[PDB]
Amino acid sequence: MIPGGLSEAKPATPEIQEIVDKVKPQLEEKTNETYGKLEAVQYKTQVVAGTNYYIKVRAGDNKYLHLKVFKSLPGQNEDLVLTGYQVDKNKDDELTGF
Repeated sequence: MIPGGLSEAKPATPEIQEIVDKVKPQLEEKTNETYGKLEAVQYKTQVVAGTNYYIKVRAGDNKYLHLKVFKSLPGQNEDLVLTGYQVDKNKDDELTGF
């Protein structure tokens, strides 16, 4: 019940994956897997009241991180928010829909 924001979401963007090389400069080259799972995993986009963002970051087939970028602004305009955020180490691991 917690996929990578399927439906509206892409496979690690050139932007989202940059987040994996910024705050995750270890989780991005740690798993050092022999595939393409060393970067962002995907980012789904859905409004809410500012524009919610589901940044599921990829850390390899064994490690995996996650985030939810949110530009909070439900009319009252109160800075942003990030109900999502996680490191890796088979912790935030979780099946995905896309």
